[PDB]
Amino acid sequence: GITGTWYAQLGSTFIVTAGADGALTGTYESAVGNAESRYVLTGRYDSAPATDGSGTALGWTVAWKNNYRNAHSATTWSGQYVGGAEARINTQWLLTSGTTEANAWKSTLVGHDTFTKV
Amino acid sequence: GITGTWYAQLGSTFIVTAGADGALTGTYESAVGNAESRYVLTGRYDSAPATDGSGTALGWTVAWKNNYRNAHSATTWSGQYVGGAEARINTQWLLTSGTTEANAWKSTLVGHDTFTK
Amino acid sequence: GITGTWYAQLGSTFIVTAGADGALTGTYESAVGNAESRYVLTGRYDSAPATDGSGTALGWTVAWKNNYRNAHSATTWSGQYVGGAEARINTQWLLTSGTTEANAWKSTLVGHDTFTKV
Amino acid sequence: GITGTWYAQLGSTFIVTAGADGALTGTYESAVGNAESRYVLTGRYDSAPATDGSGTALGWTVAWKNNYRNAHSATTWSGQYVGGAEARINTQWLLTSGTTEANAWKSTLVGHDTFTKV
Ligand SMILES: O=C(O)CCCC[C@@H]1SC[C@@H]2NC(=O)N[C@@H]21
Ligand SMILES: O=C(O)CCCC[C@@H]1SC[C@@H]2NC(=O)N[C@@H]21
Ligand SMILES: O=C(O)CCCC[C@@H]1SC[C@@H]2NC(=O)N[C@@H]21
Ligand SMILES: O=C(O)CCCC[C@@H]1SC[C@@H]2NC(=O)N[C@@H]21
Repeated sequence: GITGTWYAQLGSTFIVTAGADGALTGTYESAVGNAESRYVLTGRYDSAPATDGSGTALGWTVAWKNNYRNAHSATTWSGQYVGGAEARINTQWLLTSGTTEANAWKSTLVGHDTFTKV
Repeated sequence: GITGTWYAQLGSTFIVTAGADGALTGTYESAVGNAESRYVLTGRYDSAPATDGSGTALGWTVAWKNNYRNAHSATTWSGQYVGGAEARINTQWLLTSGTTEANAWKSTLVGHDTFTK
Repeated sequence: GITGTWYAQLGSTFIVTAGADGALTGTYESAVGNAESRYVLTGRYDSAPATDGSGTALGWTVAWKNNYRNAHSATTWSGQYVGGAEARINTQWLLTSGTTEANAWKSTLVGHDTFTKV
Repeated sequence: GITGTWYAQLGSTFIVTAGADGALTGTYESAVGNAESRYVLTGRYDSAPATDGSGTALGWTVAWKNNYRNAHSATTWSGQYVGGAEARINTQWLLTSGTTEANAWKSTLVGHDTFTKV
């Protein structure tokens, strides 16, 4: 049920495909930040989830470079898929920008995105 | 200078190839936790980093499921590559385990790994 | 604006007094984890926020030790107060448990809590 | 012990006092960022740690307003005190800046500071 087009609360668009090999592949389009149009994404999910009610662990990465623009940053979303009526992906994320060593302390933003298909 | 074998301070070994597209492909062997043997990794990196002296931003993910076991969890490392004599990959990570939604508040461990050649 | 009772989506209850000086004092009661009854909180807030409509920065810490129970752990919430329609305090938090050195890699949980007056 | 003068890897000076009541009080002086001189800090720590070799959980907060300037931001450090050998304090921290609603996704930085007495 992961495979599909999802939207973040931010309004960003997350198009993903979950392979039977546990792969995640698609594109990301951010509603905010130093970004434009779509960015490639790759990640991994648990292809054989617990059957107890547990969500499905997954993660994916976006390097914020594409054909038009390079923010010299990468975001990784770590989280889980939750099934049901209104399936959601609840994540937390780390957005690291390349920095000088002096500035590494402020290299990384953290936050949380929730994704629905609506 | 990212492609090859990297070693975290925990003892873990990260084996990776960086493709010109911006792909990261490889395998991770954890020294800790619910883990055994090698695990597939996939991620992205900035193929065209800045020149002012900035590291190369990258991130990758491991779903802790392989031939030998399934821990029902995944880790994303987000951070940057810093070249030079003692190159490093300096990361922060998020490890999300699948939980009931009642337990989702404690789903996610945060930490940091420094990798070296 | 900050002084008073606030409620976590989780169910937890947070009572604070914001000192003119920038002090945060009060109690926290968790709806989850190794916790029982109320715990002391202390923290700091920006007592001179900007006037552009920007939220008010603040933070607080709870060590999960009280007269009843001790989890050997601590949580810090970092975030901002937003006033208006429905005032809110939006946060992210870090919960660190005491661990041996060999288990330090798994010492800390990360999440987010949004608080409201109702 | 936790009381004393601590130095982060960053060069920052952490001057803290751990009370009997489990309070953390003192001043923080960052070597980096939109800050100068000393800022009040306040926090909590576990006054009754385990005795299995487990570290000591604690955390504190700094609002980055003082008499010289106001960054409209606050950091919280969450971590644990590790005694014996080169005693040290290992933390992760969250730095939230007051922002509009639109800009809240980039309001929070995250990192890790290790403190030693050297
Ligand atoms: O500004 C950059 O460095 C690149 C744009 C990053 C946008 C971030 S990634 C986390 C969050 N979720 C989104 O959909 N957008 C923001
Ligand atoms: O326990 C699990 O759920 C799977 C193995 C977890 C290993 C973690 S990922 C973060 C940290 N860095 C490592 O090299 N290993 C641990
Ligand atoms: O289990 C412990 O060690 C104590 C944890 C207390 C509850 C946590 S703190 C972060 C989150 N927000 C809450 O209101 N409760 C949980
Ligand atoms: O820039 C600001 O908003 C205030 C300065 C913040 C300095 C940060 S707090 C985390 C890190 N550790 C330090 O000692 N300094 C930086």
